[PDB]
Amino acid sequence: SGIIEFHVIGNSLTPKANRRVLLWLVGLQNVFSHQLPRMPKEYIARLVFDPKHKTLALIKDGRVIGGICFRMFPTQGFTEIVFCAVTSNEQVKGYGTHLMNHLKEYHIKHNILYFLTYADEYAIGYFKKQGFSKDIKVPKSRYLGYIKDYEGATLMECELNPR
Ligand SMILES: CC(=O)SCCNC(=O)CCNC(=O)[C@H](O)C(C)(C)COP(=O)(O)OP(=O)(O)OC[C@H]1O[C@@H](n2cnc3c(N)ncnc32)[C@H](O)[C@@H]1OP(=O)(O)O
Repeated sequence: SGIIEFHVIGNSLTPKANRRVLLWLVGLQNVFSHQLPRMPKEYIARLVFDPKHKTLALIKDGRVIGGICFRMFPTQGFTEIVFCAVTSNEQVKGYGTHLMNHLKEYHIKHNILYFLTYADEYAIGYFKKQGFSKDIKVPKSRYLGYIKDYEGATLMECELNPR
C-alpha cells in the first residue's frame, strides 16, 4: 500500500465476519464522532453499523482518515449523505473534495444522480463547493420520511452531471 485507498464498506448483517472492515468501521465511527462533536456517539455508531447504510472510507496506511456515510434509495432516485468528515490533521489538503468526487463516480455508475443532505450552517460552504444547493429538485413527497431531518440544519441537494 503506502498510498490512500477508497473502500466502500459497511455491515451487511453482522460486523464480526470481517475484522478488517470492523476495525475500519470503528475507525470511521471515531473519526465521525471527533469531527461531529454535536452528534451523539451512540447515534453515529447506530448508523455506521446499520446494514442499510454504507460508508465510503478513505484509508491511508491501513488507517481511516475520512469518509462519507450514506444511504442509497434507488427507487426514490437519490442517496442520503448522512455523515461526512476528514480527520483534522488531514483536512485542508483536498481529501474532502476527493471523497465527494469518488462518491459521485460511484453513484453515476449505479445511476443515482441526486444527493440529499442536512448541512450544519458552518459546513454549507463545503457542500456548495461540491455543487450542492439549497434549491431542492427532488419532490418532498419523495424524500419525506426517507431521509432523516436534523435540528437547525439546512437541507441541500446535489444534482450530478453524468457528463
Ligand atoms: C451531512 C453532514 O455530514 S453535515 C457535517 C459535514 N461535516 C463536518 O462539518 C465535519 C467537520 N469538517 C470536516 O470534516 C471537513 O472540514 C470537510 C469534510 C467538510 C472538508 O474536508 P477537507 O479535506 O478539509 O476539505 P478539502 O481540502 O477538500 O476542501 C474542500 C473545499 O471546500 C471549501 N469550503 C468552503 N466552505 C467550507 C466550509 N464551511 N468548510 C469546509 N470547507 C469549505 C474549502 O475552502 C476547500 O476549497 P479550496 O481547496 O478551494 O480552498
